[PDB]
Amino acid sequence: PQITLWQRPLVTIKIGGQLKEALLDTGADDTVLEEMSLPGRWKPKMIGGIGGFIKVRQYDQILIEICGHKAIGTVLVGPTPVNVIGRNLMTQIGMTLNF
Amino acid sequence: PQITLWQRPLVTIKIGGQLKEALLDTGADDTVLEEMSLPGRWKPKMIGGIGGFIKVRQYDQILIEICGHKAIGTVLVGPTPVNVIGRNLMTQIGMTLNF
Ligand SMILES: CCOP(=O)(COc1ccc(C[C@H](NC(=O)O[C@H]2CO[C@H]3OCC[C@H]32)[C@H](O)CN(CC(C)C)S(=O)(=O)c2ccc(OC)cc2)cc1)OCC
Repeated sequence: PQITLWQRPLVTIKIGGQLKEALLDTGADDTVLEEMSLPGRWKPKMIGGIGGFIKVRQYDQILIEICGHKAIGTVLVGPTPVNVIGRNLMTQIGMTLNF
Repeated sequence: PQITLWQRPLVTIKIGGQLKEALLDTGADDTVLEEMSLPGRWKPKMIGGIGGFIKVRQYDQILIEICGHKAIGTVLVGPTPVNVIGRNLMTQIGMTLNF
């Protein structure tokens, strides 16, 4: 389908047995979510944007369900003010920009 | 046209008669550009980002070409890691997300 940009493109994802609302974000390289518990090992990382950098825990190979699809990608967990779905995951579900 | 998300969706914009590189950012409500000179008077605006709030200069009804399409709207100038084109301008050129 087609998602308009008149409003923030919000979606509900299923990850780690939880339902989280996030922003389909083309300006986000990776998916970044607020504090939550995830399985497996992780690596500390610093990501920057408007306002500066924040420290996050990088988890790889995380299964996430979005728009009915079951994709796999990297999830950065940290004190982000808004949950965002990055290009890392959007590519997997075949999402593109069109005009 | 269609823009995939495997790489950052960087496009050429024209503002003030100069060509610049900007990132199509669906996670951004507004358009924030790196330090530059724009005509007329500006108003103050406080915008939030992943690292916190920052003060920017707000210029309205500014002519700006994005991917060759003409738009006239609000441009915010301030400390941003990269020029970002937000939903305010992407809506003007009829851009949407699709899958
Ligand atoms: C301090 C509190 O702020 P806030 O009011 C809004 O909180 C955010 C934070 C981040 C974003 C995504 C970025 N958009 C944004 O900042 O938008 C700005 C401009 O429009 C305005 O409206 C939304 C917030 C203004 C952008 O899409 C992606 N970023 C990169 C680029 C902007 C430099 S990012 O989030 O820094 C990022 C994501 C993934 C990464 O992986 C490597 C790296 C970096 C949206 C909203 O809190 C609400 C509770």
